[PDB]
Amino acid sequence: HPLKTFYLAITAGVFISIAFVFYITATTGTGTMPFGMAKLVGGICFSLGLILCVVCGADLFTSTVLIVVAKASGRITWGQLAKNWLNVYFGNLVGALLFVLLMWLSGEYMTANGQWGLNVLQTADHKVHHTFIEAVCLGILANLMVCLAVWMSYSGRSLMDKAFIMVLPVAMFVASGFEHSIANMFMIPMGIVIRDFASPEFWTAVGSAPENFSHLTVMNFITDNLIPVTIGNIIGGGLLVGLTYWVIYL
Amino acid sequence: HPLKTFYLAITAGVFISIAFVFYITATTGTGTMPFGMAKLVGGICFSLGLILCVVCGADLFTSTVLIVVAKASGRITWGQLAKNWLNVYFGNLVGALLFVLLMWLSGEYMTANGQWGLNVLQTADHKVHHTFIEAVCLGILANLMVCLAVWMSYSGRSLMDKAFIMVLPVAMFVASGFEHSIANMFMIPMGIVIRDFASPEFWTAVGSAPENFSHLTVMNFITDNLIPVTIGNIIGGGLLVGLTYWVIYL
Amino acid sequence: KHPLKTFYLAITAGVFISIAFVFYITATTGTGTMPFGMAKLVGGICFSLGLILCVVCGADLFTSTVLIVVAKASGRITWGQLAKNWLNVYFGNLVGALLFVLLMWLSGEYMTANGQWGLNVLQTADHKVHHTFIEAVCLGILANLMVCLAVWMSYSGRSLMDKAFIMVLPVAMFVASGFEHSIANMFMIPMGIVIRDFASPEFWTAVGSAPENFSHLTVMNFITDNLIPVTIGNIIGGGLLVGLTYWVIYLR
Amino acid sequence: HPLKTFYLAITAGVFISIAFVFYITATTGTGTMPFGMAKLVGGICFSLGLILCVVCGADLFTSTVLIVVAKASGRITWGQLAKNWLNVYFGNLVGALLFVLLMWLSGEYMTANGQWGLNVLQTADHKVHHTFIEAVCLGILANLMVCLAVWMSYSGRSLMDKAFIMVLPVAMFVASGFEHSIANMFMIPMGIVIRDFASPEFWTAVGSAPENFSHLTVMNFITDNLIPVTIGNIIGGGLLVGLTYWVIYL
Amino acid sequence: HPLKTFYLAITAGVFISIAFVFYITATTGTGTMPFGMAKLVGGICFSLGLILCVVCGADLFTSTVLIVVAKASGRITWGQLAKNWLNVYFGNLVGALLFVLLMWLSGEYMTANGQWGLNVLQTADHKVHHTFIEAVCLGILANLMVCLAVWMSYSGRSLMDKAFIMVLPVAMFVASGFEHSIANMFMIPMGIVIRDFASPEFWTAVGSAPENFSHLTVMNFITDNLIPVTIGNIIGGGLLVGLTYWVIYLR
Repeated sequence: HPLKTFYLAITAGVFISIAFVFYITATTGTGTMPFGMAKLVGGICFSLGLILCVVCGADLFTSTVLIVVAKASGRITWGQLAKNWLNVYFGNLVGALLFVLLMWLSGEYMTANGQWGLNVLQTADHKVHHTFIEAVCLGILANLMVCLAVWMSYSGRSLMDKAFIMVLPVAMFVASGFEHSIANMFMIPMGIVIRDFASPEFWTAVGSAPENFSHLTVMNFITDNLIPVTIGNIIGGGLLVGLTYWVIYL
Repeated sequence: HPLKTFYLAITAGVFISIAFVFYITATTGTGTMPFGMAKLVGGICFSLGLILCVVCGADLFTSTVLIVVAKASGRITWGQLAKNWLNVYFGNLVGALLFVLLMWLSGEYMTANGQWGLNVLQTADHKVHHTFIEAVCLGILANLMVCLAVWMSYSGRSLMDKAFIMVLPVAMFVASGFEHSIANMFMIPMGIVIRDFASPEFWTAVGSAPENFSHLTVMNFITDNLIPVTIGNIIGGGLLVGLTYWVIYL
Repeated sequence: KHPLKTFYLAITAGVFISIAFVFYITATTGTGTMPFGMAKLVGGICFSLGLILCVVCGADLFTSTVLIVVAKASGRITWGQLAKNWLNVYFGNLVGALLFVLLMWLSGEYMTANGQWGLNVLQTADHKVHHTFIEAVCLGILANLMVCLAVWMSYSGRSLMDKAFIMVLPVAMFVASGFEHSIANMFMIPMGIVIRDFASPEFWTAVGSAPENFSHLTVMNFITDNLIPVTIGNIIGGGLLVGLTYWVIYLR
Repeated sequence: HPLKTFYLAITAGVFISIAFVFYITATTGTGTMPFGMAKLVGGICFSLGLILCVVCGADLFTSTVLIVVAKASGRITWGQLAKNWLNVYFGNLVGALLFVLLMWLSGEYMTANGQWGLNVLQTADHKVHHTFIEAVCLGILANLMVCLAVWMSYSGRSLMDKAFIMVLPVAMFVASGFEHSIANMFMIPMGIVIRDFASPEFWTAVGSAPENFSHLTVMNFITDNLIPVTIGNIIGGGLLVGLTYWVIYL
Repeated sequence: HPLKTFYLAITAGVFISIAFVFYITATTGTGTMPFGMAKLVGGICFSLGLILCVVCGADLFTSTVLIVVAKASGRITWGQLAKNWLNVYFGNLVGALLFVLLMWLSGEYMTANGQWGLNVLQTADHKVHHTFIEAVCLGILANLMVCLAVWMSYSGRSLMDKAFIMVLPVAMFVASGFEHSIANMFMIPMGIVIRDFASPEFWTAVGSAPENFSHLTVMNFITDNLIPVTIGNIIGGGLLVGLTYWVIYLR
């Protein structure tokens, strides 16, 4: 049902924001840690987002592309196969924005004397510094792992089976910083809010200023991550789709 | 039976205190370690409490809200969902206060040359220094992960699935330090008891003193934490139930 | 029940709990650049191997099963006709821990990691006798709570996976939180004592310490300042769970 | 169909490239860290590529030797069993090169502040630094572990069983750094792309120069790594056939 | 089938050598790490060998000893039993030796700038330094835990159970430094080969001289370690044999 899908898409937006919150939380205070392993533990923590999404059934942009193809044995028609994408997309964003608001209200950016807020500003910052092609390609790369993770999940029967199997694929595109439109729908707007609203005690604790993140604003988010990344994402999904259809009608 | 529910509430209060002690113990001496990792491991250890609770049938204030609604097929009025709430709540409390007690008689505060008891004091102090809205939102975010853990658990094959699916949603809320009213029923009174009743050799070890924790009276506990945290908790359950109503409604 | 069989299952539990503690000492050997909680966690997780040994091989650990033992026969089994057993199992567990002390000594393992291993034993044993009677009982209560809960939660077990990987958290937690368990002690403290009373001069010198740093590691100390109050707290760790269980139950 | 199988081999080629990217990411920034621990953890990350392959039904050169023996129940032919190697091998290669391109365009070679690209250079190089004999022996060793890993995997039930039983055997050959021709197909050429097309800003940022990594070329890769490593790989498969053959045979 | 046994025995030989190699790899350059943490982890790694053995049906000397005793069902008379251990033993051994040669030809003692090969060296040099009493006691402790591991393995439903169960009991016999005759059959000889054939570049890079490892000789491996560890190993097998026997033999 259209409205049902919108609400479950809102839910995914929240699920993915929880994923990123856990990741930021885990990687916060790890300047001394080897970059690989800080990012690794962050990715492993990020997978709560997909274990959640799946185990709970929640529509997340393109995530279940291949499940949907397999629930037709690749003999169903396409309008029927990819209708709601835009409604899901919008539901995802709504969910992520809402969660950002809550997260802001919780005053958590000051966790660890601001280091939490800083991990957000640096993460969200880095993400808005992508050349259109690099961002598309990181978007391709990211949704590759997401779709494959979800896909592999379907063979899993127990709770243990579905979770302990997606952890690796999620941790990999995360700990590699591949770009995912929906995760960034929380992360980048979050770097915005914090940059554009953090008190002086923050900036002072963390030693820094909005100057350092002159790039975190809505306009940049949209044109320098969200757009190229989302595309790359549809390419990642449409790709698995493609290989799917040949392996099947062969 | 009303009184049986009360004993199971008391049991949850106890299981949750077990969880918070394990957490304190994991994180003791982690000023040297990176904030994330220390808190991640803490939260993970803390999940033993929510595992005990579920896999043992203890009643933890509001944890099961989604299940009760699911079973009741969606047809249940709020007064009907809420009758036991106050009974569970207070049974939880007696359980947690009782645990504070045994925990104290065991003389655990001196563990690690005062560093343990000190872990308690710092952890609890930090909680009463919360702005009312921050505390509500932390309470909301706590109960989101709690209900979702219980819910993901509700449909597990193995005992393994039932328990270990919950580990991550728990660890994430405890690593981010969201506020669970009932786990605070142990952490904060445990602090205050140490504050009000610790031996001076203790203060000589930790190099510190009671004035440093002026905000650890019971009144500060209740007004500066327990009240807004319980509120936010309930809101967190209300939002999942409401979400439920959309997808049990459509 | 059957005399010799229960006795050997008991001994075996003593060896299983001793193995638990050894693995703990080994995991937590040399812990400097390491926070207290983290080393104790990793060691305690290492520790649960022992209780997994007991539950999966059916060895008889003093009180570990309390909830099952009363809730099977339905209390349909009388006081003394229930006590004779525990005393037996207990003495068994001890024989086991003790034999394992002998072996772990003959093995010359206290010299492992250049004395550090055996020193780890020394310190870990030193700690356990500096408990006030009350504290030590309360810790006996706390330790057996976790153990019976771990075992208890073990019965819900589906797979081997379920029956084992569930007990790990309640064991690691009781153990890394420093709770007191009488049968584990039956190995740990005597091992501290042999090492402290027999460690070569090369040892004392390599570890950089001395007998007087552990003035308290003596048999009568162990028995009176630990084994008694911890054992008692342990029994209350059982009486507690049984009380709450039977009535939670009888509120039908 | 030769083309469905070529698609599956391409799939394994991509799968194994993803494995190696996860390994580079997991081990980027580890001088403070002990050799064995960082290699072990990169090894563990690596095995995502082989769980992907096996759980998704791809086609990795020789990986399923003992499978196509015992599964055919011994009723299978040498010649009309090994003729496809050529096709699978080429398909693996195209998977490899294609991912090199994607990872190049993604601008990942700069992620982690240049140390991603540096890690690739150091590893990719390292592999062309073996005697013919070292290369072959590392080939037997690598592929011995891969085949045993699948052989154990092809004996499991749940998703867990099928996938986890493979970790130890894979992380093992990867931490020990034994040489698998198919992994080398991504690693070495990706190092070459990075080295040649690597912007001057990159060389400047890491503090190196193409000169540092002279050994990284097509000819050396092919002749001092690829050739001997493939030979040894084949020997490790052959020896597993010989052996497992007599085993499940008598 | 006797020769089949020989092959599964050789295969355990190789299985258990892959065990020790994984171990040397996880533990190279862990000089700075807390002793117990590094060993605990190397021991988590080592269980590859034992899991490989169980899962793939390889026969590791005395490791499945409770089965070689309770299958003939105590009907397992003495001569009737000794007619096999000899075979598995020689098989394990051949397999370990072969893996030694492959590891040497791989050029591997130089990984991490000789630190890996030095790891082998020092671990070799350490096993050869025990009293007879200690070596037997530790051989007892090792095969004891391997038997408990394989034994709890038989109660396992899923593959996941067959393997993850053996992980703690093997990690423990290993992190604790207990002696398993078949695993020493690879490690001490690997140290010897390395010490006897290692390059000038190697000694020079790791900071050392062959002269630091003069205790690593074949005669020493045998009389100082293999004989007593082996005895301990048989006591860790025939011991659970004795015990278990009468346990299920009374009530």
